[PDB]
Amino acid sequence: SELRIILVGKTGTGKSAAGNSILRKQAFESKLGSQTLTKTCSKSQGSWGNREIVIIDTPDMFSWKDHCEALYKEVQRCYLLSAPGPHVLLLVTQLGRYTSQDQQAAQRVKEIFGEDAMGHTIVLFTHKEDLGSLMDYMHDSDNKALSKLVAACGGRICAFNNRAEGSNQDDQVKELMDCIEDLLMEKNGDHYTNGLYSLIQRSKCGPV
Ligand SMILES: Nc1nc2c(ncn2[C@@H]2O[C@H](COP(=O)(O)OP(=O)(O)OP(=O)(O)O)[C@@H](O)[C@H]2O)c(=O)[nH]1
Ligand SMILES: [Mg+2]
Repeated sequence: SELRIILVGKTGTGKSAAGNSILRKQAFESKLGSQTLTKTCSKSQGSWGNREIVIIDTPDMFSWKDHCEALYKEVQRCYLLSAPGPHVLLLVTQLGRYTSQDQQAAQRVKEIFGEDAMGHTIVLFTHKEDLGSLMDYMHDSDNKALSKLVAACGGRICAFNNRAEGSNQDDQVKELMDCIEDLLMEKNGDHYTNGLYSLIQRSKCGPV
């Protein structure tokens, strides 16, 4: 009954904060500061409905240049923590701040997870409070790069205010879970997979 989610995207967009919003607890270190905080992948979990939500937070692996002390190692850690594959890649972006570095992050997502990764990706917009409606912003946006990203993700978008509490927090998480359910329906309940994921899964069952 696991539902596995990997938080991906540019550094500082509110990845760790989003994981915290979803799990409704302080699972991942998140705070104000100009430098990158998350330096290693982390895993946490919680229940929602009748599924165990499993979330993998990520360091700055999606930057164009290597900004990791051990990039290859952290990618491997990400794979091992999410095996046999994520149900969702949550591509975290800050609303009104989709830059070339965000475009780079999306390319790095495809490099690390495969050219088909976008098919299991949902675009999460953080800083929702900075808005009208999310749909209205999208239509009014002349950010062509962002429109391409959203189209590549089949129009699957959701907005969070990571500082949301109580009922507001609930509603936004409900919205995300609705998005996830719709994606899972489209994919016949399957998680994302690729050759490295299947290789890990086979290795784990051991020599015969
Ligand atoms: N107001 C507001 N602040 C946010 C939102 N999302 C994240 N933040 C803040 O932005 C700061 C950075 O958040 P993080 O959770 O560390 O973001 P991150 O993407 O994990 O950052 P790195 O691990 O450094 O790459 C924190 O102070 C958060 O409280 C949001 O939706 N609204
Ligand atoms: Mg973080």
